[PDB]
Amino acid sequence: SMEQVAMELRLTELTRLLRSVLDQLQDKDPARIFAQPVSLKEVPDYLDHIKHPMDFATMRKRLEAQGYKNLHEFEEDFDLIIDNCMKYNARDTVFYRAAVRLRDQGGVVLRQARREVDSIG
Repeated sequence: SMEQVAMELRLTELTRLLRSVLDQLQDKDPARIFAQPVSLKEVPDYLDHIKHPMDFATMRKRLEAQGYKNLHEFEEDFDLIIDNCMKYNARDTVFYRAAVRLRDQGGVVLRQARREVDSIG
């Protein structure tokens, strides 16, 4: 149908906007601490601690499959990156501190994304 096409164009455009959001959030991680999944070879107990692992490469795979229906779903995944790190790692670690800085800097980007998503519809 024409409607299904219109819906598909909306999703494509959301995916375009979320791709730009993802690039901007990932720039706030210049150390690449959150770029890839925590390695289960190197942290073999990780899944005993963290039940829903997340990272920027995994978000990118979902994004490019158009697997984010709305900004809320995308934000859920970004929040998992941060919250998983802040539980697994102690406060006095470069990893925890990186997550705090990513959260703080990401807030600004996500604030405007929400306005853009609502605005453009």
